[PDB]
Amino acid sequence: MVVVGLDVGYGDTKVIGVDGKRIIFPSRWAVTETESWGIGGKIPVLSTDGGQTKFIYGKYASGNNIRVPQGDGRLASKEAFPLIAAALWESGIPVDLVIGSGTPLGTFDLEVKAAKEALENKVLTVTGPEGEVRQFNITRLIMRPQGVGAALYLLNQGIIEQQPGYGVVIDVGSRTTDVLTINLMDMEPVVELSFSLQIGVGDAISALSRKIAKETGFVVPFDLAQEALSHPVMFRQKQVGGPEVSGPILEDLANRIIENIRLNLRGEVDRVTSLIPVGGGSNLIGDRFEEIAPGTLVKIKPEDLQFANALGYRDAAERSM
Repeated sequence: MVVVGLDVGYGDTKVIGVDGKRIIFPSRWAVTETESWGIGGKIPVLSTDGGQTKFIYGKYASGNNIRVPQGDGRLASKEAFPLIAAALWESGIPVDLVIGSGTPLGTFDLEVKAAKEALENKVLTVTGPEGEVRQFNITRLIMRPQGVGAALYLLNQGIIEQQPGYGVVIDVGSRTTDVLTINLMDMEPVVELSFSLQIGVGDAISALSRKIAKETGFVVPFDLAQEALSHPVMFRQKQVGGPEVSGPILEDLANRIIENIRLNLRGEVDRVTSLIPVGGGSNLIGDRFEEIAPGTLVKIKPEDLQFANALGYRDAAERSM
């Protein structure tokens, strides 16, 4: 059997293919009425209904009937389905499949139930570049709560260890920060100490954009404002942003997440033995979180930040065989 990892974020879609191959693309798609099947290796055009409709996904999906997931791990949504298909296309494998995936703890059982009805024992038939048809018979979906995936990956890599005490996975996304407190005894979530905060990197990016527009007269594209968090960039022949101006914004972002986690954990913070910053937002502010519990910061490679959940979803799926 082929085991794949899948994590359909509202921001990015991550897949770990049969050989461990890591693919990441923006979680967006748009209908195209093209007669073509796009360009293999550059801008694939796919169909899940044999060419009744077609779509482009990822980097090159733009325009203004762009479609995005309305939240993380909504595998049964109609917004996710094209991204699942693109993920399977990108993995490069009628093939029998077990998918390991996940979704936030908050709506775990509902989303799991829905994801199973939408995907389990279904055949996805995807057409792509040169009219090639690939068939994927999803025989089993195995699901873990978001954050648990990351903690399992780190356990399997020897980076953390089962013991008494709590690990706190802080997943800084673009619009949310998903905080998963896991019991290291049994790798099970502590529901009362896990929560989603409605703040993320996007808040900093939007604060920087607003501040640029306010002072300069015109509007940065989102992609450029994100870049401008980490270095100065040019728009309309003006130098704008970089750390001198993005620093206090990023600092406010870290401070608010830290304050909100302190509030939620209260005295249970004394039980924390590992703090585990993941997600793309952790690349910029992740080290600040050590001040929640000094000496507990876990060192995660930058290139694992966005895939740690998917890797662990894949691991969990392999162990159910």
